[PDB]
Amino acid sequence: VNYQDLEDNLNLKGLISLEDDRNANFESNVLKNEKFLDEAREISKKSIPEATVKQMSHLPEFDDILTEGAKKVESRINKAITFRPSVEEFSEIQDLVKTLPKTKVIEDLSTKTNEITEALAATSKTIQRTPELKEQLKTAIEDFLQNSQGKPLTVQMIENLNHGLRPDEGEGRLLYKKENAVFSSPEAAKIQLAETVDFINRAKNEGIEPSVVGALVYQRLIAYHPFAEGNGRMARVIVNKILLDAGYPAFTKFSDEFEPQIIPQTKASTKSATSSEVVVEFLKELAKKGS
Ligand SMILES: [Zn+2]
Ligand SMILES: [Zn+2]
Repeated sequence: VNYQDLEDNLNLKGLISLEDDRNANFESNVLKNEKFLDEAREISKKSIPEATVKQMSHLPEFDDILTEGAKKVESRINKAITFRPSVEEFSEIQDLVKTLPKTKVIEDLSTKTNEITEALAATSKTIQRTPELKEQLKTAIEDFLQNSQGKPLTVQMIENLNHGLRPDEGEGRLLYKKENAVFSSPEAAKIQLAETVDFINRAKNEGIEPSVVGALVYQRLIAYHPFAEGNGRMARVIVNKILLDAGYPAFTKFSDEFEPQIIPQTKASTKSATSSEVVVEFLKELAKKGS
């Protein structure tokens, strides 16, 4: 698909270039990453005996038999999140961004903190019903906004945010998941969380339309699902920092019945939404914020 001759002010072409490069290096960075492969082998061996392991240790194919499922899963996820719109989608996105609500006020941290907190509470009845939970989530959000302002996002910031967004769990809880819709493996998720941080930062440096970046970050953070818990909470806060830094109102969630579509589903049928379709829907949902 050639985009050169399409008119573009979102720097959607830069975005597409970013994705092209990441996608082109996906095999090397993920599928052929030895930490990914060894974890995959270790995880696979858990199910198997208990007898059959040492047995098949001598089988030439074994090191691969152990990793074929995990590889397929990551390739599937990558296919779903990689941004490559049709000409019709490219243009639809162009028009849709023009219609987005955007404030002119230079909102302060307290204002941003409250907007993100309220947006989070809207996506959860438990938060709405538990004042003490809402308040401690608000604090984690404030800390995150405070520490990340005018600074490059880091994985460490996201780790601290995830931890802060889980006050409803005892301490000593797992930060990253150790095991597992179909989400990335633990290591694949860690690798690609770091890549997503890179994406967020580079997109800002290249002035790629924040609303589209937010949509893409939303989808892939949910697909990767790196943490033991609080992935939804964390993704929504990160996406909303991206949006609010650009002057957009906070995003809450997709409709009750499009949310399932944005990542690969184990279930055969189940409408699967493509990356472009997710961006289009995200932008539409966002444009309804004013109403
Ligand atoms: Zn802790
Ligand atoms: Zn605002």
